[PDB]
Amino acid sequence: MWIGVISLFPEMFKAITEFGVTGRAVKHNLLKVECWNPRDFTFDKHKTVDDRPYGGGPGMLMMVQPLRDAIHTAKAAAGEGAKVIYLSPQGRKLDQGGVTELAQNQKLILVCGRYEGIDERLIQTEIDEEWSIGDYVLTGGELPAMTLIDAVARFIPGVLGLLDCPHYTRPEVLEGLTVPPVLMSHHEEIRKWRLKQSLQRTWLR
Amino acid sequence: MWIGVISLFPEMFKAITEFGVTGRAVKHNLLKVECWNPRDFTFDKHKTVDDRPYGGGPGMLMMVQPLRDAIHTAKAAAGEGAKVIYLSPQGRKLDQGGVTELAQNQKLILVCGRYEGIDERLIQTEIDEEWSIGDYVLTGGELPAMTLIDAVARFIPGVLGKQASAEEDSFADGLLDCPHYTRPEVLEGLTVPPVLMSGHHEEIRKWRLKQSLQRTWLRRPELLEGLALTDEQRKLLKEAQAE
Ligand SMILES: O=C(NCc1ccc(CNCc2ncc[nH]2)cc1)c1csc2nc[nH]c(=O)c12
Ligand SMILES: O=C(NCc1ccc(CNCc2ncc[nH]2)cc1)c1csc2nc[nH]c(=O)c12
Repeated sequence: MWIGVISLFPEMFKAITEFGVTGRAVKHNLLKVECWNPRDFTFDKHKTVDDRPYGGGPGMLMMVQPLRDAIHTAKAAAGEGAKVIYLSPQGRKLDQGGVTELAQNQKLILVCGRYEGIDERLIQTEIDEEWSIGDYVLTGGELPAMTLIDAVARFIPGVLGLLDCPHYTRPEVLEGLTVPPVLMSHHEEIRKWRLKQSLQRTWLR
Repeated sequence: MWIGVISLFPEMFKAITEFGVTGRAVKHNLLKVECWNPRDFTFDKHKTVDDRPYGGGPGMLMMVQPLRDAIHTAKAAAGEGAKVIYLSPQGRKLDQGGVTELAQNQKLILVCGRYEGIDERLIQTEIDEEWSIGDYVLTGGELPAMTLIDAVARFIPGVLGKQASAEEDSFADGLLDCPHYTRPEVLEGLTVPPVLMSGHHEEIRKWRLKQSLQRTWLRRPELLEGLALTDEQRKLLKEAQAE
């Protein structure tokens, strides 16, 4: 799988490409993540990446020209069939069904916004889909993009409905707490199944 | 605010401490994030961090001794009053109400797990709360912990600079945001809605509010279920629905 990323902080993506299961996927050439920074597409001395909203009010938007140019460079690296995803608080809320759908794509381009977001017309001209990772306020689209990468990477071949029952490992006595004698005795898929149901009944419905 | 982290991949947290809003909060001593790795608390040549579950079945659990020792080192650095959060796929699902609650803590310890998780007794003896960031499967607790840090850091006074505080900004949190536009005037032949160029503040506010209501209704109608609307919002939503 190939993933293109547009971000003002591309170095954040080292958390994905250098470590753990995604890092191992990168090392084994099962996953490739390439980043482009709108800052690198600026023409002015101050490398301006923000711009004022028409209609006023507080907040800024991503400046159109550096952002659009970075997207175009990612699209040229991707080639045909790359789906362009805008990480947005106004997007479809990610769940495992959404992850399964997004993981059918061999190529993705993930656009990360800063400030109050991006010009509405850029959504029409450049974006295929908008996605949120949850109903909470973040400072940008980078942690959502990284979260999406990790979730979809699990679907790449070679990379790898109730509340779980409690699980125990060594020692037998931990802070005076003992392991249920049943585990250590059989199977008996319950008490494991019975505890999984008991925990589901007493805590979440 | 001080945040202690337990993780097998502590270098991932540089994405938070070295960049953007959280990075500037670190540089300005408004936020401090310290990481401890259970692999640094191992005694064996192979630095073993996993262990077999009693009763068998598939999967491994994090080994108790290196994990608990790392938690204890974070607790000793924290001092009194630190709430210990375990990031887990079955914990309380994070939302803005949960963020606001978590943001009241001056000190937090975030425990990230790998494998199938941690020994039940460790939850009982070392963990205060369990939290999830969404109904999707991830490879570990690190991206959830970083997501939690970013969300709560917005509540630290001075982190949002001279702009409105997270509290003041929350006063409009119920609905999705309206579309926004910046230069150029014409982008691929597409123009900016004329009301935004009018300099008529109330007309702009009412257009943005009507758009916000229409977008919330079409994309996330569940957000409207548990929402008290003003007379104006009710009248505008009806207009957008009739158009
Ligand atoms: O870009 C992202 N966040 C930056 C961001 C956050 C909020 C606003 C709107 N601020 C105006 C306001 N004040 C009160 C109500 N509305 C604009 C931009 C993001 C991408 S995916 C995702 N998934 C979950 N959460 C996220 O924040 C994200
Ligand atoms: O630690 C986390 N994830 C790792 C993880 C995911 C699933 C399972 C269940 N094992 C099932 C299984 N066993 C064998 C095959 N499949 C265990 C651990 C996590 C922390 S907060 C969060 N919030 C949202 N999503 C997340 O994944 C998380």
